Amino acid sequence: RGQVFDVGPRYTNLSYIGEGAYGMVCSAYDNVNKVRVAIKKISPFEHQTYCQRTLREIKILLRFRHENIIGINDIIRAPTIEQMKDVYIVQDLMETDLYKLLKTQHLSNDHICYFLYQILRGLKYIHSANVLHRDLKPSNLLLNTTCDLKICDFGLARVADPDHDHTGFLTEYVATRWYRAPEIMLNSKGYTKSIDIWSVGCILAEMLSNRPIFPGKHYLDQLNHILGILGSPSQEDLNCIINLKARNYLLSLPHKNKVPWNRLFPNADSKALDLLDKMLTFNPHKRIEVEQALAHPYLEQYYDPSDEPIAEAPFKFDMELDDLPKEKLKELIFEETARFQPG
Ligand SMILES: O=c1ccoc2cc(O)cc(O)c12
Repeated sequence: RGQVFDVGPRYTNLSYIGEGAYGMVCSAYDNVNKVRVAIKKISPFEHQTYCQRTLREIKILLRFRHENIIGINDIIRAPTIEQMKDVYIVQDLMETDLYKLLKTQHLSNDHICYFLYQILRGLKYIHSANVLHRDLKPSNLLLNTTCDLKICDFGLARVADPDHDHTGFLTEYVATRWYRAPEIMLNSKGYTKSIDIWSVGCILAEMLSNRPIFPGKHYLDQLNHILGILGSPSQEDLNCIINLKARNYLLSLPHKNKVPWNRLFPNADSKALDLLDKMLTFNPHKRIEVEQALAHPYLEQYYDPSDEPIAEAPFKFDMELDDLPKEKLKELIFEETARFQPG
């Protein structure tokens, strides 16, 4: 989605950055703030899925205000719904992301520590709003040249719903395979906060070695990669999987002993590995919570709960947007973007 790039007179001296899952991304000079910013041209109005994700992201990002979550500084669009055919989203310029950094750069322990702190600080706010991100991974963590980290891509986000999380074995799932918690493949729809903690643990492992820890090649391969490192689940953890197809799949597998974290990550700080172990815990009920992770000894130099804000306005709104005709989705996008119009 990119050809014309008409961002009015405020933004000039445009440079192409790339394509995304919505359209085209450029940098531009903000003649009001006198800084270079990122601008995304979104052309979603042809497909239900793009419109749903666009509405979801705009609604969430306009409600959230946090240093470790990307914000929206401005939205440019036509003054009427009839003329609205693109939407331009203006954001702070972030020169890289963790995916790109990990392909070429070794991270010092101090950087791993700082990045993890920022991820968890942002996630604390998201979770305090009763929101689940559900697609945390290196490419959804933006960084600027001073190492400020901001979480992005709320296209798969949902309101937490633990009472309706249960599903059968092998239920289809959308979020990126390598960062899926084991329970997704067994009995979970990904409607609890523990699914995001698993993804952070995978990101931590990837920061330690520059390689994905569980690079499954297919849906069930993801689970087998996890079990190849964690070892076979204990009787106690298996008794928490009540659905027979999932239980009996696990019981059919050969016994595997746990691979020690220090053999996988021989150069890692021992406190980092202790926290990694608690994030990559098989049983989601025993898995560490975001605030316990912030309080872990590994992060003691940064931990400051009074400087780790929570949301004022937790979500009870609709982020499913599934039973809405495209006409109403377009109208809702128009209404959500109205605050940036001169009027
Ligand atoms: O460079 C970027 C590439 C894609 O997504 C972004 C999102 C932002 O909010 C800020 C950015 O600079 C980028």
